[PDB]
Amino acid sequence: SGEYPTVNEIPVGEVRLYQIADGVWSHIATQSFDGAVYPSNGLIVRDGDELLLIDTAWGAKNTAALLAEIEKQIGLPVTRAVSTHFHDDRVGGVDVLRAAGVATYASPSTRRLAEAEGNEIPTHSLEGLSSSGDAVRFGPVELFYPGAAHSTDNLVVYVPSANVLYGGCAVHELSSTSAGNVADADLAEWPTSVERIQKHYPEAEVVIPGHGLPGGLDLLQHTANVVKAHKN
Ligand SMILES: C[C@@H](OCc1ccc(CN)cc1)c1cccc2c(-c3ccc(CS(C)(=O)=O)c(Cl)c3)c(C(=O)O)[nH]c12
Ligand SMILES: [Zn+2]
Ligand SMILES: [Zn+2]
Repeated sequence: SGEYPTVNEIPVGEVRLYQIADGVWSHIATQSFDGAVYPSNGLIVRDGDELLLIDTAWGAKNTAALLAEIEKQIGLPVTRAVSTHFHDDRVGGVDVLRAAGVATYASPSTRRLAEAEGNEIPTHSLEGLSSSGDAVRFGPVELFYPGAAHSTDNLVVYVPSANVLYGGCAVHELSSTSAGNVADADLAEWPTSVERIQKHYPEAEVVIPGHGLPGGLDLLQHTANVVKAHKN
């Protein structure tokens, strides 16, 4: 009823949308992994009379439910999707998207990692993102590679029309007490990658983490703090 949704509002298999700004929504879904339930976020950005999707809803059935929720709430076709790293909360559901007419994209690094790990593989490679600090335009967003953080391939997304920074899993919510699932992370480089984000997007008004509640720019410093303390 208006607050940002959590798993207590989200049974696994259902998807909620949250209006972030004009033409910008997040999507929220829940999934089970290793016997615990987690929320995760993605982004939807209006692209004229089409929509750009950032990240799947963490699984095939969740992603089908996402498409249905978008049709119900927005009613514009999703034509393209970008996955911001290779984990299942970002690419699980790419096969559903591809069978629903959505062109799927990721960096070559993400595509290689997804293939090697047995995850679903976006169709199209996003060049121009292989060096930290690189940025490219993709419809109504800018894609930015900050360096290794949560994963070596993690991308962040900026919506310039709304000053919305979608950090993905390189950015944690303010309530977080540890750095999440760090299996594929680089804890030593992560603060430097966050500093790159802070320098590149000083005018961000909303910052959206890969999991949990949006806030402001403080999410970036908080992330650096929790990662430095985790490394210790
Ligand atoms: C999809 C998968 O990604 C990793 C993965 C690890 C190993 C393997 C098998 N090699 C596959 C995938 C995944 C699976 C399960 C959980 C996560 C989390 C996660 C996010 C937040 C918190 C709360 S907090 C900041 O700690 O307060 C916690 Cl506990 C965990 C994150 C995240 O941090 O982005 N990702 C998760
Ligand atoms: Zn991840
Ligand atoms: Zn994640």
